[PDB]
Amino acid sequence: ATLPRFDLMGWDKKDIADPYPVYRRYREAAPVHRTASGPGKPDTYYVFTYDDVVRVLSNRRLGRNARVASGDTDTAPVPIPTEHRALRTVVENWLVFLDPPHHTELRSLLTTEFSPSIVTGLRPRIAELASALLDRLRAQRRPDLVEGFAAPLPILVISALLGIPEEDHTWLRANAVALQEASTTRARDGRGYARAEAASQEFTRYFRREVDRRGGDDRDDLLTLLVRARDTGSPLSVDGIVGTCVHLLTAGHETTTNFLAKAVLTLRAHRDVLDELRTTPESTPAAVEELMRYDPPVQAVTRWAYEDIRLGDHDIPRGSRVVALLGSANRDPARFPDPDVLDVHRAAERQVGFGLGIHYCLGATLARAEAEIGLRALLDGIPALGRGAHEVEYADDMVFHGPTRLLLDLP
Ligand code: HEM
Ligand SMILES: O=C(O)c1[nH]c(C(=O)O)c(-c2c[nH]c3ccccc23)c1-c1c[nH]c2ccccc12
Ligand SMILES: O=C(O)c1[nH]c(C(=O)O)c(-c2c[nH]c3ccccc23)c1-c1c[nH]c2ccccc12
Ligand SMILES: O=C(O)c1[nH]c(C(=O)O)c(-c2c[nH]c3ccccc23)c1-c1c[nH]c2ccccc12
Repeated sequence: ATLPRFDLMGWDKKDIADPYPVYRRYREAAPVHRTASGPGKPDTYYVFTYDDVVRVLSNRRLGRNARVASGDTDTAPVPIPTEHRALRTVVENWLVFLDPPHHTELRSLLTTEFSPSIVTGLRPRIAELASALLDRLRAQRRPDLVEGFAAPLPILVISALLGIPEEDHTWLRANAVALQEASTTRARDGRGYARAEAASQEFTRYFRREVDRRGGDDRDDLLTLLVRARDTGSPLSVDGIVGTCVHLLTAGHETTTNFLAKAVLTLRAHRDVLDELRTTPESTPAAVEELMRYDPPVQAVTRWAYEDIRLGDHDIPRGSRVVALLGSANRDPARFPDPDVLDVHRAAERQVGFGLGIHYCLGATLARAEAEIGLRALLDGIPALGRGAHEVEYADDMVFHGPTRLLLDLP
């Protein structure tokens, strides 16, 4: 052989920031690579090719539950230790980790609230939010584009849909970050899990509070929608509602946050595109799409084999974990010529940054709206966005991929 075993763990900051050279070396050797774990831990098959990633997200014998895959009561349905019960409850209640029919019933109840029509009515306001955020960020000397903008924008947006207090955007953010340490490609040397556990509890109480208050002066916000469904007979527990709010809050902003932050990083490394964008704003929609293919906010998603499946050079046994490398698929030259070139005129609707299949990003249209309106705000409100120095720290995360913070030195 030539290449050693591949996994998303313990990577140095250099590779986390620019993982593409790694996906390339592996993609060129084989579309699928398998990595053995050692005990009663199942093998994992990493998919690097576009076509095979498509197959991972599409084939229905791949599911989200490792317990269903192994047919073993002992194995955890989701990747969180039993020790952490509040965390486990919250996570196994996320739509992304559900299988049909439960998954179908929930998405169905939820999708009407994120329609193209509703996103269009939201734009003028997503615009005043960004403007106000940037307005505030000039008041300070070395602004953090993440805490001061990339995070607050999508949190305030989803907070309104949910029907929660705008004033809680900082509290919401910190608990979402604490919970993120439970993500499967994190360090977790010392209390990542304990913190995520406590965060989960904070969200449980916060959201349990919100619903016992859903006999009030009755709005329409996901919360009410959710509570009214249960009250009228829908198969929904308060844990399920709680988990959904947590899922919508986290999945509803951490992704957009990373897109916005990394987009600033990408445009800075591609000044011709950045300057082209500053002068011709009609290119914004095409830029977003290409920025997404170029450096997707979500680098890896997992699935579990419910039955034997053949992919690439491998015969994946039932019970095997399967990882679709979105970032690697978006830079596969077989699908995107000159993949490392940031070209905003290429056809990129093909990119799998929003996923594919039944779990296709639920807020894609909302995400796209926050992305263009978002980076528009940055482009027009910060002339020196592409000048001067910047400092960034990437999170040790290969699922939700991006900066923990990004300070700029334009006064
Ligand atoms: C530009 C930012 C965003 C990106 C890159 C993104 C990306 C993704 C990806 C790749 C998945 C699939 C994961 C898998 O197959 O395991 C996903 C799922 C999901 N996203 Fe997004 N997302 C973004 C914004 C949003 C927003 C603003 C919301 C609004 C609440 C949202 C809600 C969801 C939900 C609910 C799911 C799970 C749906 C299901 O399992 O059927 N996302 N997202
Ligand atoms: O048990 C689960 O529900 C699970 N779900 C996932 C996932 O990523 O969806 C994992 C997992 C996360 N990282 C892994 C590496 C090798 C094998 C499994 C995993 C696991 C997992 C972690 N440790 C395990 C030990 C035995 C069986 C499954 C897992
Ligand atoms: O940690 C993982 O391995 C993972 N895998 C996925 C996936 O969808 O395959 C997620 C995940 C959870 N919500 C998501 C929204 C968009 C994209 C990915 C996710 C996650 C994930 C993100 N944050 C987490 C916190 C706790 C447990 C899992 C995740
Ligand atoms: O200049 C500041 O006030 C500052 N404050 C911090 C901080 O961490 O609070 C930094 C800084 C230094 N190294 C960092 C890495 C990631 C994020 C921020 C930094 C910096 C910083 C050092 N060099 C810079 C260049 C551009 C922007 C900020 C900084």
